[PDB]
Amino acid sequence: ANEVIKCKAAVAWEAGKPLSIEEIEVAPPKAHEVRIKIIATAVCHTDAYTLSGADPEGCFPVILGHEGAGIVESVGEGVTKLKAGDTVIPLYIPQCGECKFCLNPKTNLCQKIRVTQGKGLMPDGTSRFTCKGKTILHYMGTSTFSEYTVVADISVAKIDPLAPLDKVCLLGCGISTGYGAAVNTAKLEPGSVCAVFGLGGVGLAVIMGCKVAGASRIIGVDINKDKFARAKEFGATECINPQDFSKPIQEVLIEMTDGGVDYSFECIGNVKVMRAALEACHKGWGVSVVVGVAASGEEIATRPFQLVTGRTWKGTAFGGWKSVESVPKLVSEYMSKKIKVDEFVTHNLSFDEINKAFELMHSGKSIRTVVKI
Amino acid sequence: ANEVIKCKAAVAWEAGKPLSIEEIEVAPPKAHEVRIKIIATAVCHTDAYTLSGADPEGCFPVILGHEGAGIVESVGEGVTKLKAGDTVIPLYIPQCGECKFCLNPKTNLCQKIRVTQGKGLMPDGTSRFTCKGKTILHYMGTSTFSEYTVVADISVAKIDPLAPLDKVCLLGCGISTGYGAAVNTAKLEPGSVCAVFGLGGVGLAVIMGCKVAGASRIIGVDINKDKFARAKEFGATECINPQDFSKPIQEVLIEMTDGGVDYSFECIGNVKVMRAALEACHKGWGVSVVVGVAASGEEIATRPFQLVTGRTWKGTAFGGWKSVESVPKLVSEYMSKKIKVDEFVTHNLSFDEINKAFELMHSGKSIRTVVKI
Ligand SMILES: Nc1ncnc2c1ncn2[C@@H]1O[C@H](COP(=O)(O)OP(=O)(O)OC[C@H]2O[C@@H](O)[C@H](O)[C@@H]2O)[C@@H](O)[C@H]1O
Ligand SMILES: Nc1ncnc2c1ncn2[C@@H]1O[C@H](COP(=O)(O)OP(=O)(O)OC[C@H]2O[C@@H](O)[C@H](O)[C@@H]2O)[C@@H](O)[C@H]1O
Ligand SMILES: [K+]
Ligand SMILES: [K+]
Ligand SMILES: [Zn+2]
Ligand SMILES: [Zn+2]
Ligand SMILES: [Zn+2]
Ligand SMILES: [Zn+2]
Repeated sequence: ANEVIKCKAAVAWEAGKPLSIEEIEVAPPKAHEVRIKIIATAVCHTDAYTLSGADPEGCFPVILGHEGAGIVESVGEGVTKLKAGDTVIPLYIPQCGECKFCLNPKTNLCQKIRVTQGKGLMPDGTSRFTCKGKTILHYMGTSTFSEYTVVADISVAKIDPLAPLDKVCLLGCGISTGYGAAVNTAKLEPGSVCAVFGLGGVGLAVIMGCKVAGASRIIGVDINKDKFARAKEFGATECINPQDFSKPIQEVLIEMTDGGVDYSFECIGNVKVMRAALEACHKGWGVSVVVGVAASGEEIATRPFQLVTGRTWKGTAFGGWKSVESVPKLVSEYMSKKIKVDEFVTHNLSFDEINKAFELMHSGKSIRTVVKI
Repeated sequence: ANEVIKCKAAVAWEAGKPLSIEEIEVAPPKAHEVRIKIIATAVCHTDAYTLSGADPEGCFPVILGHEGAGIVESVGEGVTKLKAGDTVIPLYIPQCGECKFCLNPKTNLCQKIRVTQGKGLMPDGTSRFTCKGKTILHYMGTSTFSEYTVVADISVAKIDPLAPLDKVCLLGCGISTGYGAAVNTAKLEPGSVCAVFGLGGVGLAVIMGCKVAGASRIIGVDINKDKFARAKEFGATECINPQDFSKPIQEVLIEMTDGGVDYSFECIGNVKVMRAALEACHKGWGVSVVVGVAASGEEIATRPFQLVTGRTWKGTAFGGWKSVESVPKLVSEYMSKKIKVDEFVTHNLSFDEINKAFELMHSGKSIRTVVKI
């Protein structure tokens, strides 16, 4: 039978402190739950933002991490589509396939377990993690910063058994989000002129998507010129630094493109840049997609004239991919060389030095750091 | 040859004052211009906005009016598609069919004569109107508040010769804008759940379009309950007054539709209602279209979370209709009973009583007042 597992995990006891490598207990999977052995995980801005304690609904203690890949260790009662040994990727955006959202082709925002997940609990209202006599909360329904995690059975994508887990764990968030922003949300046409604000993993993934879509011109924008080289390798036709111009960035872009871009993507989470991205779009048909997540309370603004004269403001979550059915296909596209994943890995670390992954992010010297469990 | 015409026109000598019926002179049409005998014209909120003096672009003296219908009196050199006697509708949104906007299927914002039109001048940089020795400016390239006006040849739609001009003049702006917002900008699908903010002529046209598109639910919203009766006649399934609730209107709509509407349309020009219209949209796939024109300087705002979680913000100008080719089609749809026009006329006045149309508009007692020249 499925026994409690004693393993290692990176616990965040409180905000503003480095993660603590602890020995924890992981309970067996209950009905419709899946226990996964995490093989590799990466760190994302979102993990750091929750860890900083600036996130309103961020609670502690908690096991963070939402970019991972592993193998099913055991399944709970009623689970038949998955079994021990299956190669998988945990999903923070699930796909029950039955709610009004899953049934609507225009969205991927399954709401089946959103409430419990937001509270760091499994669908039944409890947590499977414990450490030193204390209950530890789940995070984004994945909690990949542990040798073993338990997730709702609708939060699992079964992928190619041959996929390199130390690479595809990145499809758990960043790459998929940016790529999907281009092909699912924007659905840009061949020849499109694009502008991408923010050249981190998300922005690079957007560029990658724009290239797959056949974009003619792809202008990368970042205040950190060190990000330009890789952006060009991904397909950016040119890059510009807002700091190099006295005029607002939207004015610069409008001048460069004789009117503005056909599509702009904000991959930073800065409301001021979001406005610039919208205003940088061409009159009549320009479309701007918000991909970055802004701090709570902050709002975007512009003059309605911008919309009346043809521009559209959109946003995306996990690139609009219906998770369970898309992630496996994304893995296959990587396996077949249609999209890149390896090029996103700039650093590799062992589980014990996971905190170094956070240092690297604050330093601005990394795209994605893969942590080997 | 074509001589100078001495006729009457409603001149706006200065901001904040009523219009004055004056004896003016209308010069003959120059190359690529068309002189039109106006038979009927209506008054629109935009005309009042400019007359008030609040319009940063408003210049005086000027002959306002952009909702009209008439007969071609004469044409200038180089004009062959039009001739004396043709039944027409002046267009504030022209269609040269050659600029980058006209060539793009995604917009109707022809820019060929925008500069001169914004200055109240014909394409050659001069005005065809004079009164008591003074130059009188054109307005929105149409100046329909005159027995005779001169417009650019690309600002003319030739229509069905049997069309009643005292009715189709309304297709010059209001009806076309609202109808188009639904079928062109929103492109709502059959069964869609919609909300229309503002039940004036524009909102009624939106409702009309939603019904043609096969919406399952059309919720009209207006603080003036006297507008509900006609809204229901146009197809509204129910009407609500924001004043009858203590919660923000978006919360009311969300609760009424189990999540929000599929499509919302703001037909008021109120930035606060614009935000509410967006937020009243369903998570994941809701789309809000701004149709009303907000006062200069004001801006719309919301939390980017609204977009990231699936909502889309759009806007429209003259319903997205490429003017020259669309208006004749709209007249034909009216003649065949596909769309309504007569139902928008609530009042009729003589030219000398034109100022009463403005009074009726501000009193909130009318939808559209048709002025017989
Ligand atoms: N004002 C700015 N203008 C242009 N670029 C900027 C600006 N401010 C920051 N940037 C650049 O934005 C980039 C952000 O990339 P990352 O921090 O590495 O984050 P990433 O993983 O790519 O995701 C970014 C955003 O998208 C969301 O999906 C994610 O949660 C975060 O909100 C960095 O290169 C940063 O220099
Ligand atoms: N806060 C509000 N909430 C709901 N309805 C409102 C509100 N404020 C005003 N209204 C209603 O909005 C309606 C506006 O209709 P009209 O004044 O008759 O204007 P209309 O011709 O329909 O055009 C409206 C708008 O569209 C624009 O493009 C046009 O220039 C104007 O900005 C009126 O019925 C008014 O009662
Ligand atoms: K598109
Ligand atoms: K649509
Ligand atoms: Zn679902
Ligand atoms: Zn993430
Ligand atoms: Zn044109
Ligand atoms: Zn108008």
